[PDB]
Amino acid sequence: PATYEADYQSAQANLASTQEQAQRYKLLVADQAVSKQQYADANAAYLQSKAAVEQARINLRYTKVLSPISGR
Amino acid sequence: PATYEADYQSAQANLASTQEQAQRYKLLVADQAVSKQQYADANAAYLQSKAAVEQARINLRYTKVLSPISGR
Repeated sequence: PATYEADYQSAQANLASTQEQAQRYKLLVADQAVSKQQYADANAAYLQSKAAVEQARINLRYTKVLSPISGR
Repeated sequence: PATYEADYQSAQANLASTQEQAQRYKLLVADQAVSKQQYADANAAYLQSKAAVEQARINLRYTKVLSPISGR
């Protein structure tokens, strides 16, 4: 898992970033401080990130092959 | 007064502009959405304009030489 682990954290880094970006453009909407059409692209990236992380997470997990049943 | 009148209106135009700029940046520095150094500059210009306008107004007014006393 050297890599899957790398990607998974490389991702989370990203999400943590875009997620802040979004949340900020949000509160800053009710001030024109952030247009409605921008808090769109920002929330766009945020959703993509959130998706990448879930995929990375999924792959990393498959890295540890588990046994489906109890037996021999 | 062709010119004094021109300058005065040339000024007022300016003030109306910078004034808006200021009033706006104010509510935007109140959201960290704008540098603190910037809003300062904006209110700087606004003040300069307001000053310019007053001087223009004064000069225009002197364009009409009135009589100080009643007499002959």
